[PDB]
Amino acid sequence: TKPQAKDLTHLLSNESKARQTSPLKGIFKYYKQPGITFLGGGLPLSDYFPFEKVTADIPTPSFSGGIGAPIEGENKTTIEVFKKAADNVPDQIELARSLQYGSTFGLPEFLQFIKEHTDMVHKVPYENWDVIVSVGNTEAWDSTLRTFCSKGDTILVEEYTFSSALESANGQGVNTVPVTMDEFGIIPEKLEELMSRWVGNKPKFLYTICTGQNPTGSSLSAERRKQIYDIACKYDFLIIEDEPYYFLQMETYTKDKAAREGKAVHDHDEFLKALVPSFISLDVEGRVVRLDSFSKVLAPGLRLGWIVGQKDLLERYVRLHEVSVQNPSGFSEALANALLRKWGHSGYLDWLIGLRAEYTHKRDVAIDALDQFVPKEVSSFNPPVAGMFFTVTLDASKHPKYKEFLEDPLKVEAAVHEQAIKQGCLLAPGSWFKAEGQSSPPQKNKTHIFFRGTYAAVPLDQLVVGLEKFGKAVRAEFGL
Amino acid sequence: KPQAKDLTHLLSNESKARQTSPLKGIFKYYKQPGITFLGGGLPLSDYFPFEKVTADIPTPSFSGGIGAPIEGENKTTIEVFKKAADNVPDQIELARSLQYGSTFGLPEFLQFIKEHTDMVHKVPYENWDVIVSVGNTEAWDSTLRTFCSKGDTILVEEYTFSSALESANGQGVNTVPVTMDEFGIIPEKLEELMSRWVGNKPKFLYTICTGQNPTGSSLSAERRKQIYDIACKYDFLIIEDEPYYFLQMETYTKDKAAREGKAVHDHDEFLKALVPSFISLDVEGRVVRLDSFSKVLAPGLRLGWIVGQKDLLERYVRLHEVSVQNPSGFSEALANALLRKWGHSGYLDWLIGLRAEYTHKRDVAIDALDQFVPKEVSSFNPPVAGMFFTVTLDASKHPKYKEFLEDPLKVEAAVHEQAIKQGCLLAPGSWFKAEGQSSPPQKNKTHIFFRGTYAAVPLDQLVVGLEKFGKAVRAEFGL
Ligand SMILES: Cc1ncc(COP(=O)(O)O)c(CN[C@@H](Cc2ccccc2)C(=O)O)c1O
Ligand SMILES: Cc1ncc(COP(=O)(O)O)c(CN[C@@H](Cc2ccccc2)C(=O)O)c1O
Ligand SMILES: [Cl-]
Ligand SMILES: [Cl-]
Ligand SMILES: [Cl-]
Ligand SMILES: [Cl-]
Repeated sequence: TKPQAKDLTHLLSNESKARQTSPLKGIFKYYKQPGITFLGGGLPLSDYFPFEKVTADIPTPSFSGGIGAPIEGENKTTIEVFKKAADNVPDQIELARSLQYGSTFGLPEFLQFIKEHTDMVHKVPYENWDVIVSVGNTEAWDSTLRTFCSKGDTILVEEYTFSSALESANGQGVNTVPVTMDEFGIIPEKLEELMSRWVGNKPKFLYTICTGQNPTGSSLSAERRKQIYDIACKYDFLIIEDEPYYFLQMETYTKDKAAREGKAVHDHDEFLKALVPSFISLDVEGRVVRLDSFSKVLAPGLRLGWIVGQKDLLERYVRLHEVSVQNPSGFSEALANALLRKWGHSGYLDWLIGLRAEYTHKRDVAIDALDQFVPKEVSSFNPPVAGMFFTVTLDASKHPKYKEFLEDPLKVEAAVHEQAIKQGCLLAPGSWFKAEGQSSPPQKNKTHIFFRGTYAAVPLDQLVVGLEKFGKAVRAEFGL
Repeated sequence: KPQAKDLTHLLSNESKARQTSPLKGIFKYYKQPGITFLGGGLPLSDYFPFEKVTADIPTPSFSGGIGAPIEGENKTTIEVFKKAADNVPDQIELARSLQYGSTFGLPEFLQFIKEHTDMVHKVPYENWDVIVSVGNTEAWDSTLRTFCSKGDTILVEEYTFSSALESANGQGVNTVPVTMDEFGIIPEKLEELMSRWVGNKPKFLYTICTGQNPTGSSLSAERRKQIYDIACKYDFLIIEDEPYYFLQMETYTKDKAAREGKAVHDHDEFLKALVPSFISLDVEGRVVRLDSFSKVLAPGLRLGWIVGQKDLLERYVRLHEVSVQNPSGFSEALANALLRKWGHSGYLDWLIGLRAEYTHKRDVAIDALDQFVPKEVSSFNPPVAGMFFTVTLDASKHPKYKEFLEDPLKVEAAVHEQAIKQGCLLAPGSWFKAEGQSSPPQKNKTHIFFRGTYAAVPLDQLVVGLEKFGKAVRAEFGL
């Protein structure tokens, strides 16, 4: 048995602490009892639900054909969720129950699978941890800001990060103070330094996309995670790890093409050992909240994820969920439960190992094309170890119009972006992801630009075409 | 038809400041031939592990009743394949329904639901639209976030839905109660409250106007007209939270033999019988309607929609993009398939079946209140819509009224405890009371009630429960 998490209820917003259960909780205990005719509720009867069953056709472990193989023949199984429990295989969420209102924590069969998944991978190192359902990391992030932040509070964000996360914070009047990165992500020394001289109320938390970081394609090393966790403990702020790309971890990139087949993980044990430690895995104090999603693993349209953290903080999310999103789609949760239990933990691991193999190959093709096509006199690139994104860094100070552009790297970025489009390829300008913010009160007191690309969006031949056109655009702009 | 009023001045400063993604600057290139688009984050439909989803649904015109077993001639299989080429027309193929998409909603679903909205409500200004929600719970949270800043005031029914007040409380939005009688908001007292209003006007009125939770009241056409006039006069919005709209029923009669003759049979009779919505009256575009499938299909869809003027709906979409993102593509693709397989004609058949089922449940409940509750100390308004009935009691006739210091809440508590002892549980009316004051505040009762539902238990158990409730009132009042 592990220690208890620290009491962090002092990091909740005043508004989150004041949230209450329904005044009709005070009759729920009679909802079970026979002898009592319960007329005090509002539940419709499952008798009219016009869904006798739902089915899906899904692929079959171990996905020996690759996870993208046609779903047919031996690679097709039909899962069925009937309305009535008696008509179902074991451990299903029958539609009479999954299509009824229920507990906002989530349906028990789904929570059990996703909790086992979480513990097998992350070995959460305090006793009083839990999982609750979300309708994806988008909602879970909105709900995080509502649970831990009042208007005028500060959070720390990666100095280049996800535009939607900043928009969500902006909408709630929460200041996003940027944390300095290098090509490998957050620099722990500058985060420590920032905190050591912090003026005014401390930030409530750090928001990190620590695996396959959007837009940098960086992943924090186990060593940087340890140091950042120590800073969160020393200055007493939470870490919110928004981790939709956790299972897009890949084999380390090598230029030696011949070495690549040999590098693949060979079984479930090698796979689990290869995964970078999560902040939850490090979280002896219970100050980590993890946002997990099926979006990049199964499909975005599930609108289903979960949140990992200490019981007493997750309870405040459940109160908010009751009067905001209520619960995920019963169809998504019943079908996800059916797929995961049909595959089993073994099959889901096979799926995640297939996902690793496919992304590893996409990344090798992307970075081989960067190495080949992009002029090195004015460019650099960090091969990603995780995620769907790659970046190309350019020394804007080498652009032959840099003086004529008033030494403004963003005018070089705009020129390269326009030239790329003229050459027939589009990447996302890095400056579009820049986070800006000041604490209240504010704290006291660059020639390189980059572009974000994805290797997950298009067929791999069109990827190579694209990046050749991007190399040309950089050669045209820099006169090479 | 005319343009709606410009009501952008009623948006919260926070809502007005919301922006689109900086990555809209490149979406136009996303389709274009000749551009290799690497600027996005869309994972690949090739890997979505769902080749097909199907559902077994009942078959119009639901002649055996909407709860008839879904088997034989009363079983249709709808199928949504991953690939468009594999589907019947007008489906949302899983390659698209399980992909990120417009937060407005998937086009085939929006088209059906907009057709339905106009067919029933005949929206009387040009620039109206519909957007998707994940139910009226979310749409209400989003309404507060779109039209209210902390310390703003909204008007609510004196007795209303606990989750709606909890949502407003979490946002620091004051809920000022509007006086009701057994038929709902009393317009004359709302006009008076507004005529005397000091300080910033309330942003809107929140009304569960059909099958009101918990009163079981439904505003008459006449009251809706009077309330609409007040909303236009003082320039506030009306938010009609209307999950129970299609639980409208035939008017109650004691005369069992009269019931079948006055029941709607036909589509034309059905559309004529429905109470006008506030959107049907909304010549100015100051109404937002929260619509849901929860009480019509099933709560677990987590799918509804919002009706209102385009420029206000665009602000809900900005919010939705960074809050719920979109409904489940399974929910949206399956609802689109069911609704299009039934068609508008089958959907009306379904809503006419729902009307008949609820009409009968209400008839059984009200016949049992009439039979078993002592008339000496009680009254009841038979609902014309919704899932709730109420029993009103004169607490001042309780033999312990003096012993209770003339506190009706002590009579309520005693009747509640006695009901539980006799084996029947209803919800005390006082639990639904709304309290609030504006900033600054506006300048400066013997009846109690209980909420029951006739929609939760089999009708034989309902009559069991109400006879026990009758015994409980008889014991407490000494009759
Ligand atoms: C950092 C980060 N957090 C969350 C998500 C989305 O998670 P979900 O809600 O699906 O569980 C992402 C994914 N980024 C996508 C999302 C998107 C939004 C609108 C249109 C297309 C795609 C992106 O924009 O790159 C994420 O990066
Ligand atoms: C006035 C009102 N508005 C919304 C809803 C729910 O709409 P949805 O989000 O399903 O579209 C209701 C219905 N109320 C239920 C909700 C519930 C909460 C907790 C546990 C069970 C059910 C009720 O309790 O009565 C509504 O009345
Ligand atoms: Cl890295
Ligand atoms: Cl930059
Ligand atoms: Cl009424
Ligand atoms: Cl009362």
